[PDB]
Amino acid sequence: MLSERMLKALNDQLNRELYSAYLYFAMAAYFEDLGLEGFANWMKAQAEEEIGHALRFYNYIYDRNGRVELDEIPKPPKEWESPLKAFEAAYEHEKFISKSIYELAALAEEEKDYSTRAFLEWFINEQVEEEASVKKILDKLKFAKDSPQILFMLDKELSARAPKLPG
Amino acid sequence: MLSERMLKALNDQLNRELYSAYLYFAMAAYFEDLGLEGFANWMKAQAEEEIGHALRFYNYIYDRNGRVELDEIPKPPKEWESPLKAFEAAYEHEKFISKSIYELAALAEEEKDYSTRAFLEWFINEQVEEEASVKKILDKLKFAKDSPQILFMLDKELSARAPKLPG
Amino acid sequence: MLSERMLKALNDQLNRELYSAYLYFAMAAYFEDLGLEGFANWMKAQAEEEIGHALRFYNYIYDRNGRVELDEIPKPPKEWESPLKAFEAAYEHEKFISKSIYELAALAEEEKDYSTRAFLEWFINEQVEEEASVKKILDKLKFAKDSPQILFMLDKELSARAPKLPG
Amino acid sequence: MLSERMLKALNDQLNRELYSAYLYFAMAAYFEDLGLEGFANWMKAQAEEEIGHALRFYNYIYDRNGRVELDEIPKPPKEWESPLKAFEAAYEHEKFISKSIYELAALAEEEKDYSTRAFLEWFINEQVEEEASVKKILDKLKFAKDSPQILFMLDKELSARAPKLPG
Amino acid sequence: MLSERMLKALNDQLNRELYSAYLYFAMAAYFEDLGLEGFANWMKAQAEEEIGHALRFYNYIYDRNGRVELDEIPKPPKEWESPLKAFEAAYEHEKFISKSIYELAALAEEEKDYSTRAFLEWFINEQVEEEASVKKILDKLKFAKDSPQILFMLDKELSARAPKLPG
Amino acid sequence: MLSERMLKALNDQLNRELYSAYLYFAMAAYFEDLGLEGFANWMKAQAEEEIGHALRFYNYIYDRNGRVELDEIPKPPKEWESPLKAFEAAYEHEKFISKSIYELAALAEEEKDYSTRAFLEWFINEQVEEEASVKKILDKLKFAKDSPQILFMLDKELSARAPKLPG
Ligand SMILES: [Fe+3]
Ligand SMILES: [Fe+3]
Ligand SMILES: [Fe+3]
Ligand SMILES: [Fe+3]
Ligand SMILES: [Fe+3]
Ligand SMILES: [Fe+3]
Ligand SMILES: [Zn+2]
Ligand SMILES: [Zn+2]
Ligand SMILES: [Zn+2]
Ligand SMILES: [Zn+2]
Ligand SMILES: [Zn+2]
Ligand SMILES: [Zn+2]
Ligand SMILES: [Zn+2]
Ligand SMILES: [Zn+2]
Ligand SMILES: [Zn+2]
Ligand SMILES: [Zn+2]
Ligand SMILES: [Zn+2]
Ligand SMILES: [Zn+2]
Repeated sequence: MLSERMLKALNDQLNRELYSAYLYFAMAAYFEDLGLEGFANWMKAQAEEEIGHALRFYNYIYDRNGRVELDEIPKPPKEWESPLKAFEAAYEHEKFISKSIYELAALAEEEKDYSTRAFLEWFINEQVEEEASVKKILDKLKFAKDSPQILFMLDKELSARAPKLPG
Repeated sequence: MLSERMLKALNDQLNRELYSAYLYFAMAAYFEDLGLEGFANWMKAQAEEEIGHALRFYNYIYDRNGRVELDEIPKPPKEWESPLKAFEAAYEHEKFISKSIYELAALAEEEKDYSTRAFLEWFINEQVEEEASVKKILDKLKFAKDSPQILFMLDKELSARAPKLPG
Repeated sequence: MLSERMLKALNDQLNRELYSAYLYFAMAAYFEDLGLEGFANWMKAQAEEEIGHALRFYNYIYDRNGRVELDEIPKPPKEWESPLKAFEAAYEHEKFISKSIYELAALAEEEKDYSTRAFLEWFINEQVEEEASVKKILDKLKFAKDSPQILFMLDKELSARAPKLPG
Repeated sequence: MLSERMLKALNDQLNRELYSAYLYFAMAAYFEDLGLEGFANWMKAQAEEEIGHALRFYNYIYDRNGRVELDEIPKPPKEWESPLKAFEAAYEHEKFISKSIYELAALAEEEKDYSTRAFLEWFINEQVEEEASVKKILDKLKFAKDSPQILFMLDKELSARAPKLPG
Repeated sequence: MLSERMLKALNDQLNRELYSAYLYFAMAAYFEDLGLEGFANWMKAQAEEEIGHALRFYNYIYDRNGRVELDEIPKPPKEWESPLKAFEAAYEHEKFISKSIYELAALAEEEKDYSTRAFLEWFINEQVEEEASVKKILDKLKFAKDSPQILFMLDKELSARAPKLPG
Repeated sequence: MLSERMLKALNDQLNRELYSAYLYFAMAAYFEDLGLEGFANWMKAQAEEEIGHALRFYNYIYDRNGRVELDEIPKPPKEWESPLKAFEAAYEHEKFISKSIYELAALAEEEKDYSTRAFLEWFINEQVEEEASVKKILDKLKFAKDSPQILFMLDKELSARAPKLPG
């Protein structure tokens, strides 16, 4: 009841979700280097979120009697020219995630796989939130061009989102 | 501060920690496919603990004015002949991770880098617990040779260890 | 990420929701004039619900990086031959809102805009409830054809539903 | 609002759902005879759930202004070869139900009936869970093969899911 | 310990009880269609109660080390000429179950099966209540011949009895 | 108790207040697009306040045995040159609502309509407040001519005022 193609598509997205976690952990390291602790914790918190998304693929796969197969998680970028560029890369990446979700949806429909299509709805909706939440901070960063002081207030704002795990 | 050498080593161990998380996750998938849910959650909680180890390194690197750099995380193995052998693999893996920390401690000593050596004390003590805790379940698995009854009983026992993340 | 046609379809529906609100408000004034406070309050409530529905479109548009544009809200009918007929109007209107949601859904499907189709799923479900609730009352007003004592009893039953805004 | 065909199909499913209630009640009786109270209760609980599923259909039909019509509910099988074969037949049954939901979902997509399709989503997702929890127990049963000890421990484990009605 | 004939006659009644539920379920549909939610909900609660009667037999059968066997459940009528007539049908049905119970108690007496006669005492008392409670609504319904207003008010009263299951 | 003149004047102001709501809603959209979420929520809060003003007129018309008649609501402006320009437009709207109210005061005194004039005393006092609260912010925006720093700190202050209804 998972086709061979579907299963592979699902394990691929699971791998994509794990890669996103690593990308954000990477940006976390990057902002930590800048001394933007607030940004760093925001990004660690976003990594954990992505781990969560992978678990959803992981559970659905097992629920349909599939087998999960873990793949390498690529080396994420080390650096960005700026917090702005880093968020632009996050936004570009979220768009990439979405695109792959639509393709999975398109695949489920093409296979008349109602179950998988339906499981994907959650992701279609989540990605809307994901894209908006990155874009919002991205635009705020545009708005703070030659302004250290704003970057600092944004940092302080963003420190409100802390990773759950270190506890 | 940190020599260039010391920092490559810390970074490299950091990625070993991340690799273990991933290894344990793979073991989790393996047990899950076997319908051993208790084993699977124990492995996921282990996975999480490894992320915590990574983060200790991450934090120490930054305290010392260093820069985390994150490498690819190689595809773990997908499969094992048996619950027992999975745990034999885990026990070997912790043994290896303990050899890594010895190596790193020795490097610290050679460099007269007291701080890193001090930092590593925590891991020398942690690894004693890690190895011991893996050994306990391994022996129980040896004890359960050809007795599904006991395997079932062990699955339940280990279901008392849960990943904090899902909620 | 919203097509120019879609943003238009969405802004239009938003507007349609505000006009629903205004119509129900007109119906409140009608009942208020008949001294049927229970009906009048019920409509003030529905009016608020509809504003809510509009706000949902507004939020979604901004989330997908869109721009809401507000249009004129047309003058609603002042008067109805009777309670029953007013509810006959309200029902038909709900059916018109329903068909315009279905056309948006179909548009989203034509365009392969999965986000927008997933968002419309909420309104598809909502309208099922909306029609069923106007129909239930419509039907009791049929059953009270020339029997004021029942009209009086319904009015009291519907005062159960309060508009939230006055306090 | 409901095509004559859609209604026939919805009522058809409603009846499938009661038959499921009844089939699980047959199995409950079967397990009670074997002296397996845990299994038996699990099934009574499942029977209740299926009645819940029929009510989901009843309510949707009335929201949509159609008319429920009840049919005869066939005699279920009295007996199975073993706990395992009984759970295999439940698994096959759940598969047959899932296929009924899909065919219905298809019918709705063909009729451009967006309200009925949206209604059915709940069941699409529900069936995933349904098939999954039968499977999980069906494997627990395969893994018992020649072991009263384990079937006993399973019976106890399942006794934790109790039917509500008795209260 | 139960005679073949007794065992059939108990299982026979089990099936008669389940049919009751099924019949009350039809009436609930019937009322529901008419717009009378109170009467509908009353009938579902009644249906729910009849399932409890089936169960009492079921448990008694296994208590006596017998084996329940479930038979087809006939299609109930779809419609009645009026709520009163539906109530007349329910009254006539409860009168039917009672006789069934008297006949059952008689056979137990003839066969000198004290235990089953003892078990049936509960039903003899229950039917008095069953029959009385239906008659009472039946009469209130006679009292309301050509009066909608009372059908309304009655409906409201009945609504106070709610089926447990949906919760 | 109301002159055909008064009834018209009041219905007119009713309609003016409703257009006010819409004007501020439009402005909320303008700010939302700027990514100024505080400003946008403040404008929604102001929007709901205007609907309140609307209701006040409504209730009063009905207390004097009048009949409310709703008019079309004109399309408001889509945009402004700047946050400052938008508040200059807002202020200048409040002055126009003020003048409108003063004219009703005069109209009601012109025909010795004591009740309506005393009713209006609430609005004369409310408008003093409305204008001061818009002026306060308008000035604050002047004082921050070219200063994203300050425009950002302001946005944060105004976020403390939230629309009530979402809920
Ligand atoms: Fe998210
Ligand atoms: Fe440990
Ligand atoms: Fe609603
Ligand atoms: Fe379920
Ligand atoms: Fe009773
Ligand atoms: Fe004010
Ligand atoms: Zn994700
Ligand atoms: Zn994401
Ligand atoms: Zn470790
Ligand atoms: Zn370890
Ligand atoms: Zn609406
Ligand atoms: Zn509506
Ligand atoms: Zn079902
Ligand atoms: Zn089911
Ligand atoms: Zn009974
Ligand atoms: Zn009865
Ligand atoms: Zn005002
Ligand atoms: Zn104002």
